[PDB]
Amino acid sequence: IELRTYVFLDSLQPQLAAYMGTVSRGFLPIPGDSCLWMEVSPGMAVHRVTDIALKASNVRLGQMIVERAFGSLALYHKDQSTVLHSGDVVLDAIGSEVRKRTKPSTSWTEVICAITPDHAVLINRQNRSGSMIQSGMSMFILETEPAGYVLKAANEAEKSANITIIDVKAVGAFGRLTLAGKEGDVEEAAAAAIRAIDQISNY
Amino acid sequence: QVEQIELRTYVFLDSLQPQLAAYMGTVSRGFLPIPGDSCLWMEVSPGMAVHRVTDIALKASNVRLGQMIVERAFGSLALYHKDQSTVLHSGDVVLDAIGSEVRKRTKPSTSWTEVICAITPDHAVLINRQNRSGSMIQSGMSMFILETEPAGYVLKAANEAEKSANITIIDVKAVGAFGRLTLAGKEGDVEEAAAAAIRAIDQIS
Amino acid sequence: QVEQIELRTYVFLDSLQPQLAAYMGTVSRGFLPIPGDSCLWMEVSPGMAVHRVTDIALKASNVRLGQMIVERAFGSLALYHKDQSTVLHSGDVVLDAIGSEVRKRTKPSTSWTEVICAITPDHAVLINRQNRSGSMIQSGMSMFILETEPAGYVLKAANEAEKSANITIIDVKAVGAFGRLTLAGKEGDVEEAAAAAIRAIDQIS
Amino acid sequence: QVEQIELRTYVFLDSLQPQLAAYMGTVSRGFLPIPGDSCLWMEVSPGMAVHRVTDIALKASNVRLGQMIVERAFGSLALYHKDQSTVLHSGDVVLDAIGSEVRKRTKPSTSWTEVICAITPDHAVLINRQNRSGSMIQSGMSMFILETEPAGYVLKAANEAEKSANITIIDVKAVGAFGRLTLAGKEGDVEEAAAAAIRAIDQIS
Amino acid sequence: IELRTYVFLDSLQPQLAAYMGTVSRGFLPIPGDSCLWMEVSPGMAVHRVTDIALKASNVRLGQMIVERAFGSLALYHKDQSTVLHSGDVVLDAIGSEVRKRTKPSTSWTEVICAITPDHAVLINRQNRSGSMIQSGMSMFILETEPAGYVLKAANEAEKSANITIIDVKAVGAFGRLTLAGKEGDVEEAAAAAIRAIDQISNY
Amino acid sequence: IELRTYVFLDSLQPQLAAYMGTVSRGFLPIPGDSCLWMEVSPGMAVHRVTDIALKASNVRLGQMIVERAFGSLALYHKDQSTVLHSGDVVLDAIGSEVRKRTKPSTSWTEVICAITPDHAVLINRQNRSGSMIQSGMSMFILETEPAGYVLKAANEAEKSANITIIDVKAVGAFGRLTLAGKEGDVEEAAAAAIRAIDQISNY
Repeated sequence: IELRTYVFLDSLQPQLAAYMGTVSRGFLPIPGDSCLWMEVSPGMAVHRVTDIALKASNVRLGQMIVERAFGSLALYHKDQSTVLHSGDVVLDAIGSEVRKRTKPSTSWTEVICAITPDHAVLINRQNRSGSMIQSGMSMFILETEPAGYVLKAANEAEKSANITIIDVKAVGAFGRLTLAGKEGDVEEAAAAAIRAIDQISNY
Repeated sequence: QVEQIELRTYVFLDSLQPQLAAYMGTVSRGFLPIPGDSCLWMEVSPGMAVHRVTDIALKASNVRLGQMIVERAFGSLALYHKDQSTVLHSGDVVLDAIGSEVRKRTKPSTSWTEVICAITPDHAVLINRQNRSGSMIQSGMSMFILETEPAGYVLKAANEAEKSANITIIDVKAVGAFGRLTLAGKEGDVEEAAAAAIRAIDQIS
Repeated sequence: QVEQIELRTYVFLDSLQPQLAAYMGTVSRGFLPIPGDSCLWMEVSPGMAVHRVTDIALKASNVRLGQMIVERAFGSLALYHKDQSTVLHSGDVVLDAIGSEVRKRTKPSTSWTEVICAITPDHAVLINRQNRSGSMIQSGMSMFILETEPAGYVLKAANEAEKSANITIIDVKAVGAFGRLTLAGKEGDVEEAAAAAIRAIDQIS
Repeated sequence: QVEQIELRTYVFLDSLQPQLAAYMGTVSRGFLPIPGDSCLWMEVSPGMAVHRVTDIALKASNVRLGQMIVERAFGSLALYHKDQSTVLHSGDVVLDAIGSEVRKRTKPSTSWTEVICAITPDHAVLINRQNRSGSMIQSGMSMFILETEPAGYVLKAANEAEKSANITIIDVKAVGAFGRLTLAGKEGDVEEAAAAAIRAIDQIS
Repeated sequence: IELRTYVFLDSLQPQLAAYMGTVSRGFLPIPGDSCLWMEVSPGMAVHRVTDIALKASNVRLGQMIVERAFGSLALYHKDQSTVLHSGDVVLDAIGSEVRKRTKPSTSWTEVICAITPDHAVLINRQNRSGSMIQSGMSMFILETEPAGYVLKAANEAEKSANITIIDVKAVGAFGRLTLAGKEGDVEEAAAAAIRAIDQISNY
Repeated sequence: IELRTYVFLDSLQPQLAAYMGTVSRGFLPIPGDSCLWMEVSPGMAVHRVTDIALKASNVRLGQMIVERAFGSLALYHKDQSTVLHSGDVVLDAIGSEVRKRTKPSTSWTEVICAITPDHAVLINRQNRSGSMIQSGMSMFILETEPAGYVLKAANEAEKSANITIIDVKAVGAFGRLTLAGKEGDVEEAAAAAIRAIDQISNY
């Protein structure tokens, strides 16, 4: 069982936790809670991995995707120590470490300004779990592989600017991140999302 | 016949605010509105008697059918257009046909209104997983709620409240037994949006 | 007990027409009907008292449970079978058990009926995005609508109207507070299907 | 104001049984319960007046908001916690705020109750395709049903019935006009779970 | 940004516009309106492409699919000129033309007659946005790559016969088209759908 | 048209038929009925295959998946003869036989015991059409290719033990099977599911 992804979030920002509070089909997150995202292979082995992590401590399970190529899942708990413990118990159980993860890589990233009404409606109707985007409101879009690392980009984005979380897809082969706001805030938050990706790209 | 067609709601909006415009475009089944467009909501009973009210409003104007839906018992629609005179003209014709006027409407009966300060984390994430088509709500954030009946009247309070303060539209359900309007933001910011919503319903009685 | 079991609807169809057969198979949760099959719709209250009515109809016949569902307040079912005598036999047994007969049913109260000629383009596409399980409607096309109560009675008008003219079944919702029946086609073709639907409900009073 | 807030349901469960615990976690929109956790269901009207009842229960205790939802007309919630005293403490505070007590609740009016032995194959598979969030039902299997009002009271009968016998929870819908509770198992096993459910509702009158 | 698909429809036939009026998660079509379908790569670049097209003229946005392999979208407007202008502004913005599109190709096509009741129900229940098919009613099925060109086949089909639009999948790597009616109308409409595909296959 | 999968079930066990009674978007199964699952290629050819099978006898159609890689479908009828006849009429129509099917192969299989509450909720909420799993309840998970053969494993599992059917995914490139119960019943049913797979692996 190899480690394809591994991303720890010190503290879920307000809008970040609120978003994953919507999508999560299990235990719900809260602002301040630590989070642990992990993809592995085979994907069916994520059931065994879910058992171990929950057996290790008081961590809770929020998400659990199970494909054949790989399986993802997220853990929540206010205390960073509790979540990090279960995380290191899973790796020490599958002969793996944090750096054995697959290095992230950006494939697309841009800032479209003054979005039109029509564009905003399709952004708001097609599988959106974030907030509403308005016309005249810029937007930052990002794609990454492995997909999990998009969460790291979203947490630093809000932590470093006043923008609006519109959507955060972290499940699958690739990921997606949509933000919005005045061009100033969106460009300062966009450069912060990519900077967060460059940190993992240097391990 | 055309006399048994009750007129639950009849609200007009001179100009759709940004948030309420993008929200309507998200939850509507008709043609999406463009921010600043005039609107004309209308609810009636029997539920599917809105088919004649729609046919008349469209035949008699250049307005687009922004919304049409037949609730369990009732049925509502919404007409959009940039020209105010165009929207209102549609309403004039439909009123002449069914034999009615503006003041023959079911006046807004506010069934609930309050403001909860510092919404707990649990309370917040719960509202987010509530078939939410608007924006998210956050913990520590103050919230304002306004239930009414008919449901189509909270559309007016949602608009004039947004004009008054830069709040966050969580959900504006104007179709159903009751119309529920939920906002959010900072305590002071929400107390201003709330007052604006009170007069919206109170200036119709 | 078995006496408090109201009998909202009790309609029988000698033979399911093509369009109404494929439509029922699309929206039903039971075994799909084959065109030409006999049907027996039954609505009751309390909502989930239909469990005993179903158990009896199946135990006492070779009929298949084509539909069973418990609406918010009410609950309906549908029995299918090629043999007419088989379907009717099920109904005979269930009536003996609950202590009732054919004429102890809630007679159809038509709450709305009309025909709109040349449906505008906006009005048409709107009806298409209305949780539509039937066929599409087109602009310029004429439409006929028939709301009633109980809802299970528009199933009879939908069938006999289809027999009368080659129209287009948009939606036949027989479950709910009200039963809504929507057709379409050419003006003259729809005026014939409409008349047939009027007598379907009027020959039950 | 706080006086117009009707108290439809007010049930407490000392300990959530296995099946009813995993089921609640499946259909709830809040924080999932852990088997053995105390619960406190509460329904009110107007529908979205549950926002103040929730805010108070959470502010005044360490309980998690297991559920919150605004039905068409009503609105319910559920508080979970391992400590019984913690859950009950939340209820004490909310009662003091709205000006009410335990015995000012809308007593359970059982609208339907029965037991169907040897459920036919058609009847079974039909219940399975009924927006089912619980376990499956099988043919030949005996079933027990219990509809009531308010709907939030079948949560008590579902728990004490599960304690009495090792049955199968099909569906426990506590939100809506009516509360429907469906079980299953062997004839004798179900007749014991049924009796336990009768006293659950009858010891509240 | 390469052009994978490009298909302009002179005038949406009655049943065609009615179908895309249902599926579209944005602005709705109308009989007579012109339509412009376009797939490109990367798929995330379709957001930038949506911005440009809507900025070019009074065209409206009806659909917008966004994958990683490629991104699709549809534009509507009564006037053919308005839609064609925005279309040529997008290509001149991404260094591309109409003929640089990927040539269509059929992988499957047949006419099954006298469909059975059971078959019709699964056709009507499994993700159908068209009209109902009846038993005793023939059926034409078609598959194409790129997927977008299936719209060109559907528009000519109804324009050349009296059949029934049952479904039209144009999003993804491949497309699908289901028709129905008396064998005569379905075979005359089927040969017209394939003929429309052969026109693009000769560019 | 090649045969990718072929699996005949003598008699749908109680919980098996009850499960496929939920998922099937067509005619519904019943305990005792025989079932016939078949995947082929191209997937669009499954429409032609559906027509033939239903034309051959009184068999009914319950499922019909139609991809491009391959198309699946299931047939139901109390009498084993009726279902087997239509099955052999389809193969004799596409120049194929039972043994020309693709041999099954296991990629994953384990028994996790004493599942935790959090794990059970995500198992119960994420696309489950079976029954509820409880905490303290073991679980058997299996994956197979071709996907169709998972049904053969589920039928023998219940037929050979007292467990709980939680989910049975048989559509797609691969399949999945989730069971639960006391470790004793789950391990005796797990060894029976794999044994059923080994029978087809020896043809």
